Amino acid sequence: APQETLNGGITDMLTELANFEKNVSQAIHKYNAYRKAASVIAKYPHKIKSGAEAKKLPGVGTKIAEKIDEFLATGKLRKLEKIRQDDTSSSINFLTRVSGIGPSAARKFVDEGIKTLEDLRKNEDKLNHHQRIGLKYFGDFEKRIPREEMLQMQDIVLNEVKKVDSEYIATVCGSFRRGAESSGDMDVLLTHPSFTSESPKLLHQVVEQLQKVHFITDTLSKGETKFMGVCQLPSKNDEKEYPHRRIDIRLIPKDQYYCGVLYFTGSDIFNKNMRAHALEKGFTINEYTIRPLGVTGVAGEPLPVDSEKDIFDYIQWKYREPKDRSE
DNA sequence: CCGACATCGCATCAGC
DNA sequence: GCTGATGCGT
DNA sequence: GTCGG
Ligand code: NA
Ligand code: NA
Ligand code: NA
Ligand code: NA
Ligand code: NA
Ligand code: NA
Repeated sequence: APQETLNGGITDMLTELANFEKNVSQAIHKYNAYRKAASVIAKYPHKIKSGAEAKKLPGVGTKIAEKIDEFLATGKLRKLEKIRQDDTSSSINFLTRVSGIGPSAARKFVDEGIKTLEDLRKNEDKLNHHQRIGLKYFGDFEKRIPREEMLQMQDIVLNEVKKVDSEYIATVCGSFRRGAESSGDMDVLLTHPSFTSESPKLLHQVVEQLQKVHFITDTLSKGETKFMGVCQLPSKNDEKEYPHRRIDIRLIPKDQYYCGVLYFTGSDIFNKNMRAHALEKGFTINEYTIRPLGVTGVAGEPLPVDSEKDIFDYIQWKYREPKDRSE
């Protein structure tokens, strides 16, 4: 992990441009183009001396190379400086930090004069359920979660799930499963022997129980297979109350469980790489299954998977411990 | 030059 | 009432 | 915005 002081000015620049493309210009692909350029440069173990040097990295093109040259020569970007001072654009960009408020809602709000969290408060009836919760926990949702709190959160989830039905299988994935010292949220993958690709209250009972012991505090969305909400650890005697945290609970069919555990454990860089390796081996891996590719390139039928190991075996790859899946 | 860039559950809008 | 499209986070 | 058919 190269020092950020190496090319941090550049990575921050690209990241900022990324947000404006996504939130203001509504160009998701340019958003990702910038992110990809920011990521490949954040990994470059050398201080970039010119745009041409960066141009050699995959993801960096002529336009970004030109912007780097300007930033290296002036310590800033004219277009960025200008958009930063634009009241409309800066307001739209900012509002998207509220969970539930995307580019469209942000633009809609700003057009009608609603530009700050204060404006949002005075106009609660103009917000949907999700957005109201995002506003209520604006601060908490941007805070990170120390691993110690994740362990405590896991303790509660695993205990309550087993209490509902000892046959449930629950796995907390995400970077937490890879040993991360902090997490941005909690992702729980749930399954049950009675639930398979071929045969609906399993998820509900679990959410209900977590609400019963006051762990889950709010609901953003809830269907038969996916729950997205808010949780909070119990407060310690006469001590500071814990921040509210984002938690997702997915119910997955037994036969697709381990592909799910693999996919949601990542990391993204690892998933991308494992998918790559899978392909050159005649296999395609998504969050649901692993399928063999046949001559023409069409994916056949899902292969039986009884664990993460099975997936690794198919692609003739040694099982990799989650801690070693940073890439 | 120009199409791909991930997919899809859930909440809610658009429209019959 | 419904189906399908869109927004959002994923 | 970048890559690549
Ligand atoms: Na390049
Ligand atoms: Na948002
Ligand atoms: Na956001
Ligand atoms: Na039991
Ligand atoms: Na999906
Ligand atoms: Na329709």
